Amino acid sequence: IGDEPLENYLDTEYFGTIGIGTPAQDFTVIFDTGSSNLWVPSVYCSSLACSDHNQFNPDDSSTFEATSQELSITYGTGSMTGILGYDTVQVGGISDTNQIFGLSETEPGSFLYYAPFDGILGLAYPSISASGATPVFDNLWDQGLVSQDLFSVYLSSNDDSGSVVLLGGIDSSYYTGSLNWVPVSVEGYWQITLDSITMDGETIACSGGCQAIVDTGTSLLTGPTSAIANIQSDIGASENSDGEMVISCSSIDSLPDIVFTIDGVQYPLSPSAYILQDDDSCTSGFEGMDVPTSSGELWILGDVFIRQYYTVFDRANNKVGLAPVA
Repeated sequence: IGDEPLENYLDTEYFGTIGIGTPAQDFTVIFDTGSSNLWVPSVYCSSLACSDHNQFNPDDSSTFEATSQELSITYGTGSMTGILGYDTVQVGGISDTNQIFGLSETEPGSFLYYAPFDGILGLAYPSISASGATPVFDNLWDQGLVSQDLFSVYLSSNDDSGSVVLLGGIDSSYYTGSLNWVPVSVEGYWQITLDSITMDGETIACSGGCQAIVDTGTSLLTGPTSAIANIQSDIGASENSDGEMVISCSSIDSLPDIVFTIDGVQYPLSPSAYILQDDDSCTSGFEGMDVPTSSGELWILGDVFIRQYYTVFDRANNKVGLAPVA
């Protein structure tokens, strides 16, 4: 098993330290179930983000092997380009020998300047990996570095230390009751069929089944702008001058749970999960966004669902298991 602890930063990002090379150079990265590529800032990046973050130096760690394969990758927050390479990556206790990863060359857009992490570690299927680069987990299994072809995620609420990604094992005590093994839909993202979304006695959003991705690399619960406008006035949100989706925190004291039924089992999301009380006010945790070019209208069950549910992503059995935490 590998134990990779994660820093919870303002309940909006969750990242961990991995070390690349021998001797280990040190990097912060998100562990993202919505991408499959690992990259680095390298020393050949002159972008603003790159003056701001730890940069890998190929020259100084003795096990790297260079490649002439390039890596361009577009995401929702912006884009980056780099070159691939092989080095040992120390992750959660395991020395993943000869892992291919990206050394970035450019990283535009100020998102990545302000972002507290250096790079990205993707945990979804190799299908979505640009350049066909072998994703970390896949490379741990191909080497037998793990006993079980599954990894489990724990994500803390309230800014407490303790979120972890158990590489190759499940920690039974992190959840109450039993796991419920839901099947995947398309093998690329951790995509599953959502049967409905109900407020109180009546369905408000998936009246015919919707498709959802289970995604640690996003803070909010997102669905399409249509269904979402519909949830926003239901919970009582309004537009603020700035653009914020404002709600009164009193609503936590008076609003009922929303229920997402995934493959038979009803999973509730309480108001203290989907309405955030921040240093500013209370805003909704539902965000409008429309799905990217190569896929059909995705719902993203982000950090606001994961925090409340122990999730296991079983590669061996192509299933996701879910259980109420604690």
